[PDB]
Amino acid sequence: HHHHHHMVHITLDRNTANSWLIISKDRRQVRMGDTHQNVSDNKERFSNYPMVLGAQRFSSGKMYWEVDVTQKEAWDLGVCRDSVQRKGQFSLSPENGFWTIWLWQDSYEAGTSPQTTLHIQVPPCQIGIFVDYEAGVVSFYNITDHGSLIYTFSECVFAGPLRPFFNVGFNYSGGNAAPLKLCPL
Ligand SMILES: CNC(=O)c1ccc(S(N)(=O)=O)cc1
Repeated sequence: HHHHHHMVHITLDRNTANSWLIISKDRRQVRMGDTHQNVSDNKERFSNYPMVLGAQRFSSGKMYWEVDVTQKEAWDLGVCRDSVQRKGQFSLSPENGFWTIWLWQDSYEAGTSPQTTLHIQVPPCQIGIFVDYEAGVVSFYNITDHGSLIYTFSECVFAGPLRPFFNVGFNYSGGNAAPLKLCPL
């Protein structure tokens, strides 16, 4: 892919974070804390899952960013509507306003309804995410494997402004404490 030149500087929005997340000073890294993090509750925070949004909102154009997932066992990445549900249980699907992939139990899957099996030969340490708003496309690239395509959502019905979306995952196993990091341009 030649999407690198639509690179955007993404930062995390503290106010949307689950109350157990720890966002770095530079707002470029997030990890699961071992407790509640001593913040007030608000209507933006994801309550049920270790999720956070980017601060940036996109309503046009082409955008590209990269995320480091080194040594994590579980995570979700992609984009979502600004108006997605924050409280209670929900599935990651385009019907609910999410365009995402994930790692879970040693398999990679795209967040379609129902979920789609991904075929990745080289486990990624960094993921590239490309959004073309006008085309209705969200694509995922394996930066560890020379940028190889992972998955393309096409004919997307965004139906609103988009935000970068992150889930660091739970750490029941003790093997999933590592952060998500936004990689430098
Ligand atoms: C409301 N959150 C929880 O009940 C919760 C919070 C943290 C964990 S972990 N991943 O073991 O650190 C599990 C569950």
